[PDB]
Amino acid sequence: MAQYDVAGRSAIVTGGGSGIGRAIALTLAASGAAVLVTDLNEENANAVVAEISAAGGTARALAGDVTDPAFAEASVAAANELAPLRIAVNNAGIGGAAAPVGDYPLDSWRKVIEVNLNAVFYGMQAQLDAIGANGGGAIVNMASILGSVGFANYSAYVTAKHALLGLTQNAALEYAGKNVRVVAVGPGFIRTPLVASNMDADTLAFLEGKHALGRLGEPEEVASLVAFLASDAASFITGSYHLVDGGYTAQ
Amino acid sequence: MAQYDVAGRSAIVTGGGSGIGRAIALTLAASGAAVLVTDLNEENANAVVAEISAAGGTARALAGDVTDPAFAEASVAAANELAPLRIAVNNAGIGGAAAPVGDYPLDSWRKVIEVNLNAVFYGMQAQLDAIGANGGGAIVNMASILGSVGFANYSAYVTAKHALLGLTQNAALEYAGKNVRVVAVGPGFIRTPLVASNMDADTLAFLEGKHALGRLGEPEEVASLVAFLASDAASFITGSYHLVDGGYTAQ
Amino acid sequence: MAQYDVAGRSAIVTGGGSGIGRAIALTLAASGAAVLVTDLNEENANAVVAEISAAGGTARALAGDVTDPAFAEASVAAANELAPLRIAVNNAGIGGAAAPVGDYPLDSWRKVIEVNLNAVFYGMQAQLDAIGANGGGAIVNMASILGSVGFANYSAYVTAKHALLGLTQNAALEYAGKNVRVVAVGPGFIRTPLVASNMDADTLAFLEGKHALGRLGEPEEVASLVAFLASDAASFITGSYHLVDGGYTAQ
Amino acid sequence: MAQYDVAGRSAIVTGGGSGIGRAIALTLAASGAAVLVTDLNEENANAVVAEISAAGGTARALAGDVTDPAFAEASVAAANELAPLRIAVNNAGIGGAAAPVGDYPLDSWRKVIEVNLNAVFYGMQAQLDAIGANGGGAIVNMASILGSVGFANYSAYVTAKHALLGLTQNAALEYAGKNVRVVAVGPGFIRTPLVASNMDADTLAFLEGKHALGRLGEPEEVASLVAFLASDAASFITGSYHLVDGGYTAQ
Ligand SMILES: [Mg+2]
Ligand SMILES: [Mg+2]
Ligand SMILES: [Mg+2]
Ligand SMILES: [Mg+2]
Ligand SMILES: [Mg+2]
Ligand SMILES: [Mg+2]
Ligand SMILES: [Mg+2]
Ligand SMILES: [Mg+2]
Ligand SMILES: [Mg+2]
Ligand SMILES: [Mg+2]
Repeated sequence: MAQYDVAGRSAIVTGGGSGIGRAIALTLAASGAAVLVTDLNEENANAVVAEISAAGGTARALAGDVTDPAFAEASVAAANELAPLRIAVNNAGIGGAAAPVGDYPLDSWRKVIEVNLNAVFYGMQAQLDAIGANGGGAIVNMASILGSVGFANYSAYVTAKHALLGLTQNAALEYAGKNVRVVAVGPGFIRTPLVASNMDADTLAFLEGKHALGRLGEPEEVASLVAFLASDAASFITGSYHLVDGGYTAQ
Repeated sequence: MAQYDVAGRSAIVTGGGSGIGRAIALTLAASGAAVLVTDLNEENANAVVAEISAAGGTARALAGDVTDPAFAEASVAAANELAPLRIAVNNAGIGGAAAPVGDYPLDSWRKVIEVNLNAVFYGMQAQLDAIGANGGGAIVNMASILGSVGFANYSAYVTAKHALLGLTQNAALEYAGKNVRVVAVGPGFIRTPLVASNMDADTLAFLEGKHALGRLGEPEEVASLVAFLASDAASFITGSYHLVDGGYTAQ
Repeated sequence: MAQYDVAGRSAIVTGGGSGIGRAIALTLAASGAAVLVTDLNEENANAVVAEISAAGGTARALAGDVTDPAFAEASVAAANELAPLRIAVNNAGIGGAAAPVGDYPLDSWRKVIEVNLNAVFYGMQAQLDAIGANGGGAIVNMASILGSVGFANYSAYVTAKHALLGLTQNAALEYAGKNVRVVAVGPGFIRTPLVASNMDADTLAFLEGKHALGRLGEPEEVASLVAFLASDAASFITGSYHLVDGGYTAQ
Repeated sequence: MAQYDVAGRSAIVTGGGSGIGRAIALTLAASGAAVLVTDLNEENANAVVAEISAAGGTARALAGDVTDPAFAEASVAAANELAPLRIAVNNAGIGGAAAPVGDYPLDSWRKVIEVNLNAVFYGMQAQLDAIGANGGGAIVNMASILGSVGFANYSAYVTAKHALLGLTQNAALEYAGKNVRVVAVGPGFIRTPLVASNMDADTLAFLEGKHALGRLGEPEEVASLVAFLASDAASFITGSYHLVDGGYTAQ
């Protein structure tokens, strides 16, 4: 029955070709937003767009690299051709190398910062004024539970996700006058294709034990919160961080 | 267009006869939940129930005092007669006397703790097992931005609202195994009947200036978040505190 | 070598007859504060005062019950007879019954709220103006890591400790103009006499595993932070919550 | 009277030639740590070292650029020649351009991230194992109140300071086994040489009004907390963020 007040506008979803991004794109499009699915992986972005269109929705794909500042602008222009851009979801991300801080490779550190932080910033530089010019709207940045707590051996990821909370607060303060809301979502561990394809059973049980609900989350359980926060029903929600974590951070 | 996945169940809304509670009740009932509106003020609870019924929804009123532990049980029993209780919103609250900590009257301190904290606890003692017995669901506790920051001269209120975050975390951890989610919502300052009836213009401008959006929130902007968190779409959200504050706490 | 800038004044330490309170009292007195040790247990308060005096320090005991608002005033008067009261540490507390929220006995809930929250408030009502009248100073409220996260079956304790963060924020805002700083300390699990006397080995290993340092904290490791925050070196620290938790809340 | 348990070891203080860094260096050296003052400005680093030596302390200067990963290693080697490195304070930082997110120059964004975040990481890569090899110790990262709240037009700074909280949490979790504590300090606005030399009176009054104490902080009020957290008295404090903000974040 869930329906989101997101129609009459376009939405960018970065990393939209799989997992959480796919779920976000499907959920927004099923409630009437015209979705621009961007992803580095063209096959995946095209597949999600085909699912949306087959279900009666409106979407277009644009394959490219969010670490190129020009791609952020190309994404905004493409979305505006569908309908006025009023939602952007900065979701693309990478996990990085597993290594303690002292041993973390410099190129992996810089790569994780570049994708998980700087590409969000590049996206927002294109998105903020564009959404303001369309009467306001919402930017949802995909942080993590690791935007507020740590997790050994993934310091670059944790650091970048913490950084996003501040970028979110600042843009919220600066663009409130144009009615551009900016929020961050913090998922716990989610069962996506990487998890069910590569995670060993001992690892899974260990992670499940850290969530009070005793399971990993599902992509659709993140997408619902994103779609809500992107919608007109969330019109007084800005600057804030919203956990969807099964109780992970409550202990 | 917003619709919440809350049908096929009953919902208790305490303090449901006016303001935020009224909006919560209307929003839940418009998406199909059978709502038990409780309030100390019988006229107000009956009026909201009449609005719900006139709009095609299902509701019943129960007037009484949430500081009586027996009223929490009477509320659960009455809701279960409508449909299985799977949502409870502990929203009733009072502001207390305006006085600094050192001068706060003992009877006003105790009264604010009793209504804003202990009555939530009494409600949860009835609600948690009852919702567990109906296959799980959600309890939404109405904290405030004053559950995480202070506000001079309202220490009893601030203290009680901070307390609710811990009660929420603990019940979330303890009842996750029964799939009873427990969350807290933190509204900024909201334009309800008390605000538009008694607040002077200088006070209003001062409070508006503390929210990045430059206005107070509206009751429906709180109710939407509550209804979302109470719904099946929020199935991985538990233990957490969710601000609807116009940017108040982002600076 | 640690020395705290706390001389030329008196300090109240509630619950000062054992464990963390004892360590706080000893540390403050060793740096020259005149300490009023209060405790419900007269034997214990007298023993700590004797230790202080034997080590060359200045202290007096007052046995009584912090849940009596008059005892807060008697404590302030007794401290002022030693030297001007400029430090108060509200440390007395109880753990409560172990039971989930839904089963928590009403009398145990109310008792934990009364000691761990309301007695802190009663203390502050006496302390705030008195410290202001002596040129300012500091109140240190003893919260816990359970002021910011939960712990199953101890909801009354968690709730009261969360409440203290708000009471601390509010008094800090209200009494900053009189230069009365108010802060909260959040210890992780600490090895006190209750822990080494009654905690089973399996429980201990479980708790140790939740702290990154792999051990419980020691009372002197809490007392040092309290003494620092109570001192003139902490003159710009007010309103804030300071963890001494071995990394417990960083994951 | 304040004395810190920091002798018998060396300490790196980056950005140690002025302001907060100068105060940190002076305070650590006055309690017996052998301090390596690093700064991009050689004149300033030499001046602080001369002050330390004239007061009877032990210090050496090393001028260079913390954004060069090799300088982090040169700093560790130089400190170890004085005494075993067991304290590192990553304090160097820049404010960045004043501009909203959408207009922030790419080169200024990258520069602020490089100094305020990545150079802290480069420092920690040298410091963590070195301190572990000397029996453990402490790294204090200089965040801000802007590690937890925003401030319009300084998004790069806010973002980098938020990032530091996560880097701090992660290193704390990963190096706890070697007894290397890692913490973050969050000063409010502080009256340093930049403030008293360039800040206009209207700006000052505006900032003072945001702190409950009604004034900006002094460098020595930050240095005391840093020195405490760097000391053996802080042996159970790791992973955590400690505000010295005059009440700024308590509202
Ligand atoms: Mg294409
Ligand atoms: Mg190694
Ligand atoms: Mg945790
Ligand atoms: Mg009736
Ligand atoms: Mg008065
Ligand atoms: Mg604030
Ligand atoms: Mg006696
Ligand atoms: Mg039972
Ligand atoms: Mg030189
Ligand atoms: Mg412009």
